[PDB]
Amino acid sequence: ERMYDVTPPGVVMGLAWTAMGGSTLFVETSLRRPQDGSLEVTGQLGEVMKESARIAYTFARAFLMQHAPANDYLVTSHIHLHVPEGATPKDGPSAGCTIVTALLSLAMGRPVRQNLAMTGEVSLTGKILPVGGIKEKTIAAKRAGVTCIVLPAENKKDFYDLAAFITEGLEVHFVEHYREIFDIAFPDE
Repeated sequence: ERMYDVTPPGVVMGLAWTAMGGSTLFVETSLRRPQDGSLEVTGQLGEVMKESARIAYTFARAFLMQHAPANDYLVTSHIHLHVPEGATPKDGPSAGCTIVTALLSLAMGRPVRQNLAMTGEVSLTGKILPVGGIKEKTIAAKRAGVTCIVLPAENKKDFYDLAAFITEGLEVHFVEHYREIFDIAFPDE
């Protein structure tokens, strides 16, 4: 199956691939000090992925300054973000939306929708950009029991290049901006 059967606040399921195939990953976040905040990052992340964490971090604060200006959690807290397993090298920008979601989930004290997974690059203003490995990611999500998958709008052709027996029985959302992801990940906000 997968590392988390049920995700608590601050944990979001993302997807990855290599030449060997696709996999699921979980972005984890946590306070490292009790309540000018900071973000510490671990998980053998490559340079491009570390930058995406910085972009996601800035965007998550801006997004929270709007959706809930009274919530200074991300602006003041000292947070640690991790992507297990600890020894596996990871890179690329396709977990940006995953990281935004983990940070907002932690700052609101609200888990995301269960059996949900996502992949997509996020820009500084929250645009969702296309990524690679749609086939492998989709197959790995299915195998892990994911019932709701979130993909960049520009990966739509990639998704429907797949045979119907792969994609049927999958609730899929194609998104252009992170706000759409927020409404799917957090339906009761």
